Amino acid sequence: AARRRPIRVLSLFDGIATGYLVLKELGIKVGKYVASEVCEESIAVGTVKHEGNIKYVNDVRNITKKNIEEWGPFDLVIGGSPCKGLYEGTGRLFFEFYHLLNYSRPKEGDDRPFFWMFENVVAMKVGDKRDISRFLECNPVMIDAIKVSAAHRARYFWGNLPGMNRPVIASKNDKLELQDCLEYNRIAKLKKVQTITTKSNSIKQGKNQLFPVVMNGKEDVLWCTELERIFGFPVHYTDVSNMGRGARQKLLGRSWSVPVIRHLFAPLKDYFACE
Amino acid sequence: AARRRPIRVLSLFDGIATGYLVLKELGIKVGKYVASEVCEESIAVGTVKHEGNIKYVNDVRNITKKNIEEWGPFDLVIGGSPCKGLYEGTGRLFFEFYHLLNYSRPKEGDDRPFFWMFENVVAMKVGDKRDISRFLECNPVMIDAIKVSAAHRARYFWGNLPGMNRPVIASKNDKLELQDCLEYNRIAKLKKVQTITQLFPVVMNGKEDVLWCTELERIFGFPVHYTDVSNMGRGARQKLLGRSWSVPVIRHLFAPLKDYFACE
Amino acid sequence: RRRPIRVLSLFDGIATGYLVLKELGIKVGKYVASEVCEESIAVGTVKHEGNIKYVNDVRNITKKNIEEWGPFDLVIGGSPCKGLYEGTGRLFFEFYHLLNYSRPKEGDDRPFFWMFENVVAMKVGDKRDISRFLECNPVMIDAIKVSAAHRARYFWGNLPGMNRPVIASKNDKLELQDCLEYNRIAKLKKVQTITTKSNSIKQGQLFPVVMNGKEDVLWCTELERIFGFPVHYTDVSNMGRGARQKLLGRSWSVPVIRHLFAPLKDYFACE
Amino acid sequence: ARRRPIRVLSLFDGIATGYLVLKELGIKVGKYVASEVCEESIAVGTVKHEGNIKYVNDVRNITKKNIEEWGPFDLVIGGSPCRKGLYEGTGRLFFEFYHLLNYSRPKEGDDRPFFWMFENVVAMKVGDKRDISRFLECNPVMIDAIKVSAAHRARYFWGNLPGMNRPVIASKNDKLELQDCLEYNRIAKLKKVQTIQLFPVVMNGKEDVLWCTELERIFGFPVHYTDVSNMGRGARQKLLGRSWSVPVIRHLFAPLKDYFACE
Ligand SMILES: Nc1ncnc2c1ncn2[C@@H]1O[C@H](CSCC[C@H](N)C(=O)O)[C@@H](O)[C@H]1O
Ligand SMILES: Nc1ncnc2c1ncn2[C@@H]1O[C@H](CSCC[C@H](N)C(=O)O)[C@@H](O)[C@H]1O
Ligand SMILES: Nc1ncnc2c1ncn2[C@@H]1O[C@H](CSCC[C@H](N)C(=O)O)[C@@H](O)[C@H]1O
Ligand SMILES: Nc1ncnc2c1ncn2[C@@H]1O[C@H](CSCC[C@H](N)C(=O)O)[C@@H](O)[C@H]1O
Repeated sequence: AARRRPIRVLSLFDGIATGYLVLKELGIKVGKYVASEVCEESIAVGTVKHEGNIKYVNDVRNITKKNIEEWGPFDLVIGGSPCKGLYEGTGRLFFEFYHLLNYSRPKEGDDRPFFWMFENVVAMKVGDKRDISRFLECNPVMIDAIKVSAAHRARYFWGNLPGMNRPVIASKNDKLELQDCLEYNRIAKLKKVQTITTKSNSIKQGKNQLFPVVMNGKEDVLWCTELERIFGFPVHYTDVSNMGRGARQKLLGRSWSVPVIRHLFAPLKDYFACE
Repeated sequence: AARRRPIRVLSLFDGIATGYLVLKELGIKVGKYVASEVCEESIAVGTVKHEGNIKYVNDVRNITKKNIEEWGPFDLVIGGSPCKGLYEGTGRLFFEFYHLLNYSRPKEGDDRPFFWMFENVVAMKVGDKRDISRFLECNPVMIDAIKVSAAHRARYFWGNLPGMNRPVIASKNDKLELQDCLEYNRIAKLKKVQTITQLFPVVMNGKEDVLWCTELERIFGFPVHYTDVSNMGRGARQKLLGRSWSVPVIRHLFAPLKDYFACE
Repeated sequence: RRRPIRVLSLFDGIATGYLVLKELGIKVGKYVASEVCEESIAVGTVKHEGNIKYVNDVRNITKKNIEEWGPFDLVIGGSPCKGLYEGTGRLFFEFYHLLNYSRPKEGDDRPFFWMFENVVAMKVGDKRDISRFLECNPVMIDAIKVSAAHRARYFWGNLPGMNRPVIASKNDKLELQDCLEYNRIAKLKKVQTITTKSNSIKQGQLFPVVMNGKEDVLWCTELERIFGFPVHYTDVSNMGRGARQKLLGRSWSVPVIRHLFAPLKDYFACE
Repeated sequence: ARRRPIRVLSLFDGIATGYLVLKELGIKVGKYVASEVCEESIAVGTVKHEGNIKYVNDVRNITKKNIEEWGPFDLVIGGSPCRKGLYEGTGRLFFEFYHLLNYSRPKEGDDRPFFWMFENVVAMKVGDKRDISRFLECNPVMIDAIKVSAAHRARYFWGNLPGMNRPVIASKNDKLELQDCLEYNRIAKLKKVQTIQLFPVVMNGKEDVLWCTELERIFGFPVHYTDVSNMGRGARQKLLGRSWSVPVIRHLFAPLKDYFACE
C-alpha cells in the first residue's frame, strides 16, 4: 500500500455482498462500495455483516448518469446477472449493466486504471453468449467452482481483471470435498454435489433424488450452515433477520462461489491500498 | 480541408438506395457504397437505377468484423430501422447496426472524418427511444418531411452529421403540395398527404381515385418511374416507397458533407 | 397549304397511332378513338394529355356520328387478335362500314388514307374474304426486321408505299440486349411472338434473360422497348404485370407503324 | 329509244322466276346467267325455257374473271336461301352475292343503267336486317304477295329498281283467291293460304291438301311448270316453297320495259 488509494467499487446485482466480503478478506482497503440490490433479505446480510459500510442504492433501472458521475469515480464495476434469455425480462437487465459500465469508464484522456467484470450462468443460448461478447468486446472464460470447492458451479466471466483467463488452482484452505463442509457426525455419501439452484430440488443427486448426507443411518438434506461452507462464505454469514431454510438457500443458491471471486480479485492488491 | 477524396459509405437496411441517390444528386463523389438488404425487389431497384455502383451483401445478421475490415474503411455508416418493440423481433436488428457501427468506427485517436446516422419512426415506445439514446450516446433530432415534401413523415434521426438541428427550409424544386405531384387531368382534394404504410385524395373525371405509383414517387421526392423494376405492381411499389425515407429530408441531412468529401 | 391530319382510329388500344404521328412530327388536329378497355383508355388519356377524343364500343358508332366528327383523312383499325364471321372477328365489318361512311363523297378529290391490321395466323378463306371486301391484297410485315421480336401481321390499306420492303433505322433496337436493363444478359437475340398470356416469354420453355446466373422473364420496361414504345409508357393507373403485358401483347410494333405513316408527312401539316 | 335486250345475272336462281317474269313482261332477254346447284331446280329452267338460261355452278366458285367474261350485266338479282342467321351457314352466301354484285357494277362514273335486287324473308333477325342494309347502303321495301296472289308471302326487297315503293295493285288476270287455283270438284275452305292444323281443300265432302298443280297457281306460276324430272309431291313443293311469287316480281320488274327492248 504505497502511493495507492483505497478501492472505489460499484457492484450491481450485489446480492449478499460477496464482492465486499472478498475485497476485505484479501485486505484491500475499501473506500466506497455502491450496491444496487432489491432483495430486502439480501440487503440485510450486507448491512449487518459489513456494518453499514456498503452504500446501498436501489433498483438498477433508476440509476442515471448523473448518479454515476456523483457517486463516482469508480475503480471497479462488477455485476452478476440474475440466474426467457437475454432480450426478455430479467435477462435484459444486462443492458442496464452495460450503460452504467460505460458511464463509469474513464473519459478520453484519463489513463487511470479501471477494472470490471460481468458473470452469467453457463446455461445460456449460444446466440446470447455470442451477443454479450459482442457488446462487451470480450470473450468469457468458464470458471467452475468444482476446482476450488465441493460444488459444480459453471459460470461465464467477462471482464478485464488481471489474470482472469489464468487457469484455476485450489488453495490449502479451500474445503475441497463435501466431507470438509459438513458438521459433526455427518457422513457425505458423495464428494462433489451437483449444481445448486434456489429450489430444494438441487440438494438431491440428479438421477434418483437421493440425499447427500447420512447421519445416524438415515439420509438427510444439507443444513444451511453446510451450504455456507460449500460456497466459501463464512459460517453463519446468512443467520440474519430471522431467515429459515427458505431464504438462506435462495440467497446462497443465487450467489457467487467465494473462492472463485477471490481468484479474480487477488491481483487487485497490486493496484490499490491494502491493510 | 482541400485535399478531399470520394466517400466510402456502408448503408444498412438500404431499401431502394435512398442514400446513394441523394449523394449523387448532391454532387458528391462516391468511391464505394456497400448495402445490406434482403428484399430482392428492393435490391433490384438500386442495382438497375445505379448501374451496379452499389455493392450488395446480404442479411445484416451475417456481417462479421472481418467483412468490415475488408470492405472498409468507411466514412459514413447509415441505417434505417424496420418499423413488438425494440427487444423483440425486427426491432432487435438495431443492435446489429450498433455493433457494425462500432466495428466501423475509426481507430481511437484517428482524426479522419467519420459520420453516422440512424433513423426510426416516431411511432415508437418512449422506453425504446430512450434505450436507443443510451446505446448511441446521442439524442434524436426529429425531422418531418411536411416542410419539404407533400407527405407526413415524422422520423427520429440519431447521428453526428454536421448541423442536424439546423432549421429545415424548402428548395425551389421541392414539390410541396399534392397537386404538384399529380398526373394529367387529376386534381388533389388535399394539399399534404397523411402517412403511407377514409376519403380518397385524387379526383379524376369526377370519380374519386387513389394515388398512382408514379405519384407516390413524386411525393417522397424520388425520380418518377424509379420503382418500375422487376415486374413490381401496385403492391410492391407501395410497400417499398412506404418503408422508404423522404429524399429531401435526407438531402437536408447529407448536404453539409460536401464540405468534407469530394464533389463532381 | 396543307392542314393537320384528322384520323379515326378504331380498336385503338394504347394510342400507337397518335404516338407515331407525333413522333413523326405530323400536326394532329383531331384524333377520334374507339376503345373499350378502361386501362388502355387511361394510357392514351394521360400519355397524350387528353388530345385523343375517346368515344366507345365501335358497335354504337353511327353514320350520323361519322358525319359529325368528320371529315377524316386517315381511318385505321387493328382487329382483336373463332374466325371472321364469329365473335370478335366479325367486328371487322363494323370497321368496314365506318370506313365506307368516312370515305369522300363521289366527286371529292381530297386525299383519304386507311389501313387495317390483322394477325397472320388466319384461316386461308378469311384472308381471301377480307381482301374481297377491301378490294385490296395484304402485305405481310414482320417486326423482326425493325425490332427484337417476331411479329408477323397483315396490313390492308392504301397508304403511300405500304408494299415497300422494310428496312431498319439507325435508332431501332434490333437485338434483345439493346432492350434489356443493366446487368442482364439475353440468352437469345430475337424473341418469339408475344401475346397477352404470360407464356409468350418462355421460348418453346426457356427464360430469355439471365441475371446473377439466375434466369428471369422479361420486365415490363423491356417489353416497351421491344415494341418501340417509349419506356414507362404503360406505367399508368397502378397497372401491374397483368395489364402491361396484356396491353403490349395486343399492341402494334411502333417501328412498323412508323414505316407506314412516314410518307403521310407529304400530305398534311408537319411541325 | 335505241335500247337493247337485257343482260342479267341471277344468283340462287331456283326455278328461274326472273327469266319467266321477263318474257311474260314482254321484255327481250339477250342473256340470262344463273347460279344454282339443285339439279331438279336446274332442270325446270333448262326445259321450260329451251336452254336460253346459262347455268354455271355454286356461286362460291364464281370469280371476277368470270363476271368480266360473261358480262356485262344490266340486272343482278338474288334471293337468299331461307335459323343460324346471317354470319353462320347458309346466311353468309349473301356475301358471295355482295361481291359479285359490286364486281358487276359499271366503271365508277359510267352512265349506263344498272339495276339490282336482293330478296330475303321477313322471318329475319333485326340485327341481320340492319347489317344487310349497312352493306347494301339501302333500306328494304316489304311486299306481301297477299295483295296479288292467294298466299301470305311477305319478303324484303333490297335494290334500286324504279318505283319499288310503288303501291301494289292487282291485275285483271291475277288469281286472287284460293278457289280460283283449284282443280275440278274441289272447294276451298279458306280464301288465302298461309305461308308455305286444318286442311284447305274439300273434295267430295272429304278433306284434302293442295295438289302440286294448285300450288303452281298460288305462286302465280304456269300450270304444270314443275312437272319435270320425275319430281314427286315432295320435290315440287320444296322448289315452290322456296320460290318467289311471280306477280310480286312482275310488279318489281314492270318499270324495266322503259329501259330495255320489248317484243
Ligand atoms: N431489477 C433489479 N435491480 C437491482 N438488483 C436486482 C434486480 N433484479 C434482481 N436483482 C438482484 O440481483 C441479484 C442477482 S443474484 C447474484 C448476486 C451476487 N452474485 C451474489 O453473490 O449474491 C439478486 O440478489 C437480485 O435480488
Ligand atoms: N434482416 C435484414 N437484414 C438486412 N436488411 C433487412 C433485414 N430485414 C429487413 N431489411 C430491410 O431493411 C429495410 C428497412 S425499410 C428502410 C429502407 C430505407 N430507409 C429506404 O430509404 O428505402 C427494408 O427494405 C428491408 O428489406
Ligand atoms: N367491341 C369493341 N369496340 C371497340 N374496341 C374494342 C372492342 N372490342 C375490343 N376492342 C379493342 O380493340 C383492341 C384490339 S387490340 C389492338 C389495339 C392496337 N392495335 C394497339 O396498338 O394497341 C383492344 O384494345 C380492345 O380493347
Ligand atoms: N351454294 C349455292 N350456290 C348457288 N345456289 C345455291 C347455293 N346454295 C343454295 N342455292 C340455291 O338458292 C336457292 C334459294 S331459293 C330462291 C330461288 C328463287 N327465289 C325462286 O323463285 O326460285 C335454292 O334454289 C338453292 O338451290
